[PDB]
Amino acid sequence: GPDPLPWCPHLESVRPVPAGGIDVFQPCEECGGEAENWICLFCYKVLCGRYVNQHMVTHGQESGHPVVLSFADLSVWCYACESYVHNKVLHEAKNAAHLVKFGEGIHPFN
Ligand code: NI
Ligand code: NI
Ligand SMILES: [Zn+2]
Ligand SMILES: [Zn+2]
Ligand SMILES: [Zn+2]
Repeated sequence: GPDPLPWCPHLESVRPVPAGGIDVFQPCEECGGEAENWICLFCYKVLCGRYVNQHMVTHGQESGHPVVLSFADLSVWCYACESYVHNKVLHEAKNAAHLVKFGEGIHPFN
């Protein structure tokens, strides 16, 4: 991706990863779209991206939850900043998604 912001003012809208973790195989909760899905890092709803039916950007506006994670490449987008963001706050969510997607953590045990 492009060089992300190292921080943004919306990182408080990043909540703990739920007990069930981040399952990258979930389709869009609104249209059932199978690919290009994103997960909201506030409420962990799974909705399609801008290349599908724009359900995540709609949710982001209606809820005021601006920080979302991509199932396709595990990048994190902020709607309020209109930018990719990378910060330690996002480490847990990126690792949880990587664990389901690739069967191991970002830094596996030796
Ligand atoms: Ni990092
Ligand atoms: Ni990896
Ligand atoms: Zn949300
Ligand atoms: Zn959708
Ligand atoms: Zn932001």
